[PDB]
Amino acid sequence: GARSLLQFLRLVGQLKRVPRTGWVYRNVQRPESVSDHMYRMAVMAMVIKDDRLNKDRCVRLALVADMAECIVGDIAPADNIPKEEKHRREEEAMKQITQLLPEDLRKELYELWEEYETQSSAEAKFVKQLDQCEMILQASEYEDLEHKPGRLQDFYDSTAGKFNHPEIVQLVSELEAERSTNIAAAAS
Amino acid sequence: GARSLLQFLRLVGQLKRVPRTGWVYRNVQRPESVSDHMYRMAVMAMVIKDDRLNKDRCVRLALVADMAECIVGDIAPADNIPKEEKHRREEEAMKQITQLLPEDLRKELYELWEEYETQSSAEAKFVKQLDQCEMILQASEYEDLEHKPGRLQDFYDSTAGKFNHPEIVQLVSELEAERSTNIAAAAS
Ligand SMILES: [Mg+2]
Ligand SMILES: [Mg+2]
Ligand SMILES: [Mg+2]
Ligand SMILES: [Mg+2]
Ligand SMILES: [Mg+2]
Ligand SMILES: [Mg+2]
Ligand SMILES: [Mg+2]
Ligand SMILES: [Mg+2]
Ligand SMILES: [Mg+2]
Ligand SMILES: [Mg+2]
Repeated sequence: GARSLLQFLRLVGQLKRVPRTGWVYRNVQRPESVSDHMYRMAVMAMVIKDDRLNKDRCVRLALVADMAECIVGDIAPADNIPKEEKHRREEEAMKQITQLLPEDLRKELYELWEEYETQSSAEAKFVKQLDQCEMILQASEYEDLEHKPGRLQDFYDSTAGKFNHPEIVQLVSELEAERSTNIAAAAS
Repeated sequence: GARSLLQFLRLVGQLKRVPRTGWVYRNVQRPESVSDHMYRMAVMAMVIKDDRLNKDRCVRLALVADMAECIVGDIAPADNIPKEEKHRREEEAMKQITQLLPEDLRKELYELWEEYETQSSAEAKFVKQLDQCEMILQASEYEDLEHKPGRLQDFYDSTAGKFNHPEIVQLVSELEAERSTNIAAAAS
């Protein structure tokens, strides 16, 4: 609403200054931001084929997935925040965020978030897998940068059984194969 | 193409580690990444109304706009790279990047880039304004964080006359008004 839109964009801009917590807790130097994370998710929504999904909706879901974190921060499992409490803080943040927009936009964005957070669609479940896959890609990238192959194994373990999209699964298996030989190599 | 898609995503992931040069050259501490920049552009494509534009195309344009920088880096005017040379390096990078994708995706992304870089559509000119507006928003955000109002005036000056979209113009004028009084305030 001019002033309001500006305020909205300043809130979203805070995502640039939310470091992704899972890396912080592992002492990764200069960790990616939450917006870095969503950026690569959105691109993945563009380039990972699934001709059953509204891709346009997938992209938007990716750009809204973690948007609430501009206010709540990036909660990691090590924060031990109960599921219900995380949901509450997130809902409260999206309502602040989206009500700076006019009704049509407020509605569209709030429901975008609602769909991803509820995982109430095929698109949403796809984008969820993008999130997880982007995360383990990023873990291998930090292992490489650190020259400590295998150091971030806990991220890979955390995603056991969470991948069911055919295209994402072979991407993940390619990654893991490459990484496993990088690990066996460095052991000699 | 499994291995290729992975390679594509690793290239795009490099955008996380390209600091935006205009801030580096002004000694901004912990400057945003190029993907941070595109992230907020894409959101702006979603929330700044223009019911003459394919918004879906605008979002994608925003996500591809600076993608070539994962290879060429983020060139600033202070680098003094001739227009033609910048174009060449960019084209060469997109061709590397997009040919890791299958034909339909290679084509779609290459032409997305081609459209923004050529500014050959209304959508492209809109997204260009998003880029510039996002940039000056970010300059005010760094001025605030630094408690040095006005320090990044050169960014504002650099955008004189570049805004013609009605919604973006009042956003920009709101910003500048707010900033100008922040500046007059601090002077007392
Ligand atoms: Mg998250
Ligand atoms: Mg999170
Ligand atoms: Mg997050
Ligand atoms: Mg979280
Ligand atoms: Mg998370
Ligand atoms: Mg640029
Ligand atoms: Mg640039
Ligand atoms: Mg750039
Ligand atoms: Mg540039
Ligand atoms: Mg630039």
